[PDB]
Amino acid sequence: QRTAVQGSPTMLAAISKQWVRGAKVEEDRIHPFRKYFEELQPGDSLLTPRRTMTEADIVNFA
Amino acid sequence: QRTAVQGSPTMLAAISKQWVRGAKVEEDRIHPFRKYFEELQPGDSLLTPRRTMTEADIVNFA
Repeated sequence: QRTAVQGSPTMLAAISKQWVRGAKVEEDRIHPFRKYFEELQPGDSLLTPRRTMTEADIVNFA
Repeated sequence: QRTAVQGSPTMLAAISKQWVRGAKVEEDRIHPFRKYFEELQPGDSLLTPRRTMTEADIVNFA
């Protein structure tokens, strides 16, 4: 049976067992790529540091 | 008073309250540069990943 489910992204992520855009994440202090499959959970999230784009980057990449 | 202290590097590190070459270290799963001063301890240690040197690296650095 096909069923449309409306709600907040967090509820939809819980219902789906998959993370969706806008849903609550959980940050760990351990980088996610160091976790094994069984330790990973949908929504485990990492905010990386920043990189400022320069004209040098355009020239070097081209 | 000046005193020579002989022993294993681990003992000397304990006596000194400073890490010395050859002494026991301790690893954390948290990068040491993320710790504040009070959380840091002499001997907190990090093994980094590897980088293979190539001829390209010599040319680029020169």
